[PDB]
Amino acid sequence: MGPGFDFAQAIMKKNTVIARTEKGEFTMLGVYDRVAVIPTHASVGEIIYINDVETRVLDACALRDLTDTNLEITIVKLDRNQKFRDIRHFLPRCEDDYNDAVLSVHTSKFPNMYIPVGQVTNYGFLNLGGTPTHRILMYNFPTRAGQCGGVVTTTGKVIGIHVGGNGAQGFAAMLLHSYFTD
Repeated sequence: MGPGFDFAQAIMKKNTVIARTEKGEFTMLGVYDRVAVIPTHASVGEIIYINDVETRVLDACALRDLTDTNLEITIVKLDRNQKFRDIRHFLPRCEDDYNDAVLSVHTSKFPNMYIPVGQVTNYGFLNLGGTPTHRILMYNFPTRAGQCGGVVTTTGKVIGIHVGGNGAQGFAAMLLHSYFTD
């Protein structure tokens, strides 16, 4: 509808795949080469389905900060025959608050979904399904099951991936440029 949805559409059309694990279907952001992200609660194994293609997982790393606290972000390298468009120049370098964010999801269940979630708070600490988690973004939209892995953008920046909610609020793990230096 506006420049917010335009930026979000540009990311979804070129930089997402449908990831399937034994824990279900997830929106999965491709960042560069064969490197993508997914919520840690997807429990990525040795094999994953990517757009329904059986894919060997070359590497998978569950990120924690230097306080040894969960970040809820898994970085996956896929044995895929095609590279992603490099979108690392769209990642923020520092933790921050934002205005006018969109949350975008693409699964079997929720194809081409875009939600204007509005203002995003640098929330910080969250007890997420009982796990102490850091670097959480918070937005006041009643997000639901099927949206985890959903991409959070502002015009010009990819800022996080949806990892849960409490029925009033939704929660995203921050993406930072320093996660994807090669």
